[PDB]
Formats: sequence, structure tokens, C-alpha cells
Amino acid sequence: SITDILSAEDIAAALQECQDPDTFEPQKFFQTSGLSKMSASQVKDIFRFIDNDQSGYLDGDELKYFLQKFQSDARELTESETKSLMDAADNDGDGKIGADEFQEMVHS
Repeated sequence: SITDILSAEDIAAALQECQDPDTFEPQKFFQTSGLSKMSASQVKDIFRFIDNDQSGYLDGDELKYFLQKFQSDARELTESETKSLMDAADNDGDGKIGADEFQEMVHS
């Protein structure tokens, strides 16, 4: 979902740095460790971190399930955590985070 092409250690720190239900559990994981200096392609694999697609794209509602996808026992990114994901790409006019949208953030 990310380890395809990324620094494994930096991931933990990247994630574990400020992680919490309101700081940036996914974005930090990606950015600090991986996204910071990665091409668009690998982002495809990274993108897989959050939701897979569900119906063509990921959305603020579903974003909480990203953990419930594999861990099927997540906390549901609380009210705040999904903000991270929401703010991850299509936040200003779609509230959805798709691979393309996600790629846009790193490319931004």
C-alpha cells in the first residue's frame, strides 16, 4: 500500500511523529517518508494506503473505512482524522480522494 516504493523506517517516524485522530495519520506517513520525493507512478501504490476505490473514488464518508478495509476494526478516523484524508486531495470541491486526486497533492 506504500512500501512498494518508500523508506520503511521514515514511514514509522513519518507516521508516528505527530500521528493522532486530527493531525495527519496518512498524509504524514506518505509525505514525510515517501511522498516528499517520489514520482507520480509510485503514488498509485501509495494511494492504496487509504481506501481502494469503493465506487470509483474515496470520500470523506468512506475515508474512515480505509483502516477497516484491511484491519476491519478501525476507529473510523473519528471526526478529525478523515480531515487529513479529506484535505489529502479533493477537499475544496469534491471531498473525495482518488489516486489521480491523491497524485495531484504530491504533485502540487
